[PDB]
Amino acid sequence: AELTEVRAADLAALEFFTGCRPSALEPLATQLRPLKAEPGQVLIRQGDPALTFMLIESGRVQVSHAVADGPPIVLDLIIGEIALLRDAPRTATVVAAEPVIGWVGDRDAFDTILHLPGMFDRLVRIARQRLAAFITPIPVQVRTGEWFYLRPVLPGDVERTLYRRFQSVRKPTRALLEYLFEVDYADHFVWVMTEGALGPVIADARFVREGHNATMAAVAFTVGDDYQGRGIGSFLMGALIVSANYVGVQRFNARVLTDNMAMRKIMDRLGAVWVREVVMTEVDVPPVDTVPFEPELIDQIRDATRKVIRAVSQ
Ligand SMILES: [Ca+2]
Ligand SMILES: [Ca+2]
Repeated sequence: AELTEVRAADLAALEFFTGCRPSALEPLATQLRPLKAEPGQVLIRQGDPALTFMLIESGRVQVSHAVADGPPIVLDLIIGEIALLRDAPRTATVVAAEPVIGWVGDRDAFDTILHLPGMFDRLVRIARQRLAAFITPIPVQVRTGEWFYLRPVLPGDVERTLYRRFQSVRKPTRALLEYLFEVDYADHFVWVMTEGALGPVIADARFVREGHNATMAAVAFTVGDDYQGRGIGSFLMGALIVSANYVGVQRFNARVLTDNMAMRKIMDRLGAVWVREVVMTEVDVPPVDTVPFEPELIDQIRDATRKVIRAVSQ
């Protein structure tokens, strides 16, 4: 009875929960368990089913990946939630590098957090800060001569937004799925182009698989009103082609309003025979041999592609 209330108060003292009233945390406190881990203790084990996530109050952890052809790949607030939510087995071991204090919850407790005021966006900022370490923006020069920066979308980028793959989560809520959507790279890959390495997004492009691992994918493109006709579209399409090739996608398709000529031109470059409703097309995914980028720039795009996909456990 009372110990749930000490728990709520303890939760409310996390900066993660700043601004929450303790009384609001009591049902969550019911569903969480305290974690006290010793240095060296395994928190999450590669090859386990994912049964919980952890919310860390203090102490560093270290992630490693064990393989069959050499030593474990090491690296270094929320842990284990993505495989929890996908119901995918753990692809990595997480060990305590210090004493680790925090709390353990199951998928329902994670859903409880997602539905608390302000907490969806905080959780997403946390996924975002974590993915940022796996992303190094690539300066790229478009046909105009201007320099811009290319990078995968990050969780939280507005350009992320825009029921067919997620039919593999049991008894989901919208929040669970929207959260998974923010950390999806394999079935939904989005390249983004920004002004400066840490500046605003000025265009994006995406393929969305038809369903989980489908060979066909729907593509879309967008270019800020100040950046029309600079070759930004055809460039992103280049990266988009490098990424599709890498993950298995062999065909693209596109549905467009007829007056949206700029999109249409992007597709026309690919052998688009448009068929009315307002218009649509379907085309093959040209070989990586074929993208008008130096072999060096190809490698970096594939490298960025692999990096984020692995960081998100696909
Ligand atoms: Ca970044
Ligand atoms: Ca499930």
